[PDB]
Amino acid sequence: ELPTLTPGQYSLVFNMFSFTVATMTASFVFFVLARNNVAPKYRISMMVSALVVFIAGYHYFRITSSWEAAYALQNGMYQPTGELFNDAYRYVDWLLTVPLLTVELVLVMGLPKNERGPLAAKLGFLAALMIVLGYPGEVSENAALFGTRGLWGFLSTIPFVWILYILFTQLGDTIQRQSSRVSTLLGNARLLLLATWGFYPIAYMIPMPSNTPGTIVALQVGYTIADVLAKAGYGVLIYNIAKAKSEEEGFN
Ligand SMILES: CC1=C(/C=C/C(C)=C/C=C/C(C)=C/C=C/C=C(C)/C=C/C=C(C)/C=C/C=C(C)/C=C/[C@H](O)C(C)(C)O[C@@H]2O[C@@H](COC(=O)CCCCCCCCCCCC(C)C)[C@@H](O)[C@H](O)[C@H]2O)C(C)(C)CCC1=O
Ligand SMILES: *C/C=C(C)/C=C/C=C(C)/C=C/C1=C(C)CCCC1(C)C
Repeated sequence: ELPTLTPGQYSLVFNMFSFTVATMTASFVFFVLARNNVAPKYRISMMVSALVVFIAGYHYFRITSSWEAAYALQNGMYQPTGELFNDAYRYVDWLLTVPLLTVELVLVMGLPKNERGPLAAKLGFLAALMIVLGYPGEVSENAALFGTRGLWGFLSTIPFVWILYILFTQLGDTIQRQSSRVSTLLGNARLLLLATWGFYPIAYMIPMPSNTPGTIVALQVGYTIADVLAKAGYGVLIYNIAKAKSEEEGFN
């Protein structure tokens, strides 16, 4: 039973969702169109990045719709309509997009081709498992650290740190081995991943006021900003990495 909202709280969220649907659609066309601005060996990362924002565009379209159908303007206030606001769309969006986000980065990393598929496979499945393990905790009724939410948050953190560990301490021989420009861009993408991905378990723990206007607005706005940055913003960095590499490899 979502709380009644002021026009300002309702509109801030609604426009934020609408902006994200527009931004993901633009990113999809940009990444699709960008396919041909990079060498052939990197067009796969661009198709993966286009898939990521297409899937997020679609889910945010569902999210925007659900938000609107869940409220009605009555006397200068947005009152719950009885229709449920579905939070699952974002969770399903994470399950499908997080593995691809890791594969994208692996493909522009500059690893020898005998190391590329194994790393994409390991990181992609660790990311999927991280989301799977978070599931029981997110649908949990009790937000206790010493309870269901803390248990699954802990289990899910395992594959998460495992991924972070690999990106920050198991690849050095590769990033450092790149030109300054590329090494820099790659370092920035890894850092953007840490910062944006880091937001999610932090928001997960905050509960550890359930449904007051201020808490739903803050959470929806925070998750939406993080999703935009972790997928569209991050995709732009992946694109500039593929581009710079393509130019170095004297490609036209
Ligand atoms: C869930 C749960 C649990 C688990 C909890 C867990 C796992 C919690 C985990 C928390 C985590 C992982 C938190 C992580 C936090 C990470 C943070 C705060 C990272 C901050 C990073 C910062 C401030 C980075 C600054 C980087 C800078 C100034 C870089 C400068 C570059 O060298 C420059 C030269 C400027 O790069 C240029 O800009 C580039 C542009 O890209 C960039 O500038 C890259 C952007 C990267 C910056 C990211 C900052 C985002 C803000 C942080 C938000 C905080 C949120 C986490 C709340 C290129 O355009 C140019 O080509 C390049 O030359 C338990 C407790 C275990 C159990 C219970 C339970 O349930
Ligand atoms: C576009 C969506 C992205 C980048 C989503 C990333 C989500 C995570 C890194 C989620 C992590 C979680 C944990 C590390 C533990 C607690 C439960 C989760 C699923 C919120």
